[PDB]
Amino acid sequence: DPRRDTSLMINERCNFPHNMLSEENINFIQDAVCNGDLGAVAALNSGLPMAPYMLEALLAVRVKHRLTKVRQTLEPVICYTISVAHLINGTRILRSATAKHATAWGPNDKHRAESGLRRIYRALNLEDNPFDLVEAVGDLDLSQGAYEGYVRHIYSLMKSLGHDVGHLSRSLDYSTMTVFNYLYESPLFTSQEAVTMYSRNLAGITKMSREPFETLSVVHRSKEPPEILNDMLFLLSVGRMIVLHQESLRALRKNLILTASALCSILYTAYTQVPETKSLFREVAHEAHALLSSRSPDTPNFRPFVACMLQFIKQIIAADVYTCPRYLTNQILAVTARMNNPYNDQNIFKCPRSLVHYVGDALFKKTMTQELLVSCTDQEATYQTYELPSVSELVGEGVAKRA
Amino acid sequence: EDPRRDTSLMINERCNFPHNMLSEENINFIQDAVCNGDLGAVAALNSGLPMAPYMLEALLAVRVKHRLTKVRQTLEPVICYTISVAHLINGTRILRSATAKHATAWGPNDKHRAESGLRRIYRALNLEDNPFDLVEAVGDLDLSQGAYEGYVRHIYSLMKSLGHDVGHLSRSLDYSTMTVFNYLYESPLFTSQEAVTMYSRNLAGITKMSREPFETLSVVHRSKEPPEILNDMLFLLSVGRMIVLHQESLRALRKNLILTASALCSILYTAYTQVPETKSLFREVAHEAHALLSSRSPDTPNFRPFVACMLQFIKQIIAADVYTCPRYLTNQILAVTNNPYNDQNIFKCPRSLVHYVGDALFKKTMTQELLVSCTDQEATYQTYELPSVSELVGEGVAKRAH
Repeated sequence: DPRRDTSLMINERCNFPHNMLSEENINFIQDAVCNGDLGAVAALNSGLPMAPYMLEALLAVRVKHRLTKVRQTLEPVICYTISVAHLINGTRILRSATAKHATAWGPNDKHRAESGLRRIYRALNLEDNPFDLVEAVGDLDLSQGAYEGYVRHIYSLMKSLGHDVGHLSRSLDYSTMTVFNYLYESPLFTSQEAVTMYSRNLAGITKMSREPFETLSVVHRSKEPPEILNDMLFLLSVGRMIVLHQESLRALRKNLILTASALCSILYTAYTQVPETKSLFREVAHEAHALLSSRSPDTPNFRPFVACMLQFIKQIIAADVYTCPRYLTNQILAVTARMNNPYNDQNIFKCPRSLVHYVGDALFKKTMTQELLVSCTDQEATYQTYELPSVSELVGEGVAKRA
Repeated sequence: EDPRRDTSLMINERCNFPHNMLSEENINFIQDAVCNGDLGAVAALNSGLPMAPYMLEALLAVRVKHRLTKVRQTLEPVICYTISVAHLINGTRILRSATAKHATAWGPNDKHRAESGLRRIYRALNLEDNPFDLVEAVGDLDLSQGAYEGYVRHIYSLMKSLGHDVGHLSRSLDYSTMTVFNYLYESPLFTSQEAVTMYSRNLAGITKMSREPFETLSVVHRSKEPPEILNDMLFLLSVGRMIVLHQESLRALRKNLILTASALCSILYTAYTQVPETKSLFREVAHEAHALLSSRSPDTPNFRPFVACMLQFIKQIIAADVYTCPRYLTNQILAVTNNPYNDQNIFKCPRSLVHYVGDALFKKTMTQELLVSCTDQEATYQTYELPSVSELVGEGVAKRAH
């Protein structure tokens, strides 16, 4: 069973979701990425639940040396594309996990837990309603406060029954619980059986197993405290992971929408170097603006922006020029502050073959700015924003040069 | 075995950092932080291997080890800036040495040997030209790109007029080794592999700081014959062109580094806000970025203090055990307006609050261009200032007190 064991699954598409990319674009990305990095792409593509800042920190994907010239534009495009695959797949994970969590226990399984818990409260002379805890375990509308309360409640019952939670947990290795889920934080399960079974549930979440969650009270048909209390710790701790997963994916969606504006901006610099890509760059811009201004209550759909970015970057690759957005922007800035003109350099600028429809007022316009640290005190660093409207003239001048 | 002139990669005890740039603790911090598979590329880029600044930028693909994943998006730009400064310092030294080797490749007697062999060529061709002018020009750096291409073409036509089919000869030669140590050199068509071999050792010796003078065929074989002298002239001319381009590259690199210090300071500000007890170290980083951009002095910019400050700062960021993701953080701050400073993987609360958290927060206004509309002819961006993180950071401080 590859979907619940400790194995790393990778399908035919490098774990890209189906119906997000063309076969060609899937092949393009696989061929462009360093071979040593393909496993990390497949893992991040999988939707492995994680915070958005962990995704960003783990996204250290290199292109092959032969793509060095476009590395500063192609790597951001690919990293965005992976983040989109992560979001699409992770959304399927979240929905599937939510269903598994809500249906792990049917009426008869809730009754078995609640009966066993009645037995516990009685033996301990406790006034608590066993129905309450069994309902909470099924409840995703649960504060971080109540969660840790219920967990602490379960720990006491365990200790009161003579279970050395401490000793038992210090002898167990929980590392397996988070191999496929970076948002999950494991309670102190008190048996290796439990750890092993719940680790298979967590693996199955990420690897899209179709089986329901295994729980010990169901598997053994047992009302006994060891089975039902660990089971409740599992179900509560999955509910908390799910709440955090939902919030991570919302924050990832917002990041991708904002980053869409930033990527369009650095892809503009590359468009100015290869102005025959105008119609391709226009689509990159319209799809970025569509994401940022979308009104749909529907989720944002990043597939058209990604497709546009990749069809653009393939023509940039064909131009055989160095795309260095920061360098180019810094050179434009230096020149403007008045050979310096980067567009006079063949390694930078690829002159279009017909000029009427590509440069001059036919140049797609985006305002270029750069901010600079212009004063510093012991309390503030002042930045000044510089506008570089001069781009069209410099490009004009590099066209002229080639004549 | 002459390592300074063959095709071997020299790497000193400092990963090719120049001396008197970085403390020893900082050199060791960087060697230990970088993925081992990338140390070779760090040493090669540190060496100053002549290249255009855009080539340095495209090649700066340097990964930190996995144990530093949390700070990767701040530490890597810092390491990459530091390598680019090593590259400027060392390449500035290469340029000065290459300039001296080019200006002195031929002494008086060697100039006489070439002018004599050249007068023979001119006599046998019934040409009026002064052999002195061409020999003077191969030792002159004050040549337009125009006069250069013209002297090459003159040599090329002497070669055909002597029966030398320049095309047949040069097409089958291997010029690979000419550029292994110099990405600015643009080879002429040489006439023999013997020429290419010796000229490749000259170019190797430039980047690897051989103290030998250039080898030329006319000098080594004490020959006046046209192959020797005409191939030598092509070489001295073409290395003269590389030096001119190399000086232009270092000027452009110096200016990128000064402007980029302003971007690095903006990246590192996001991390200061996550770890506000770093205020006095961050303030130094910013003061040093400001000095670089605002210095009136004539003497060259000196990046060593900015680097040391960035490195001292990032060490404290590593210690705080938080994820530094400047674009994520800025997007989240832009989005509000969930608070990233409430997340303990993001924000490290200081112990003394009066000196760090509220109005004691060092201020840098965060500014962001945003795409707001587009047409078939444009993508409209407008610029927006972000609220102060003071209230957001403040909010994070409350949440960790109760």
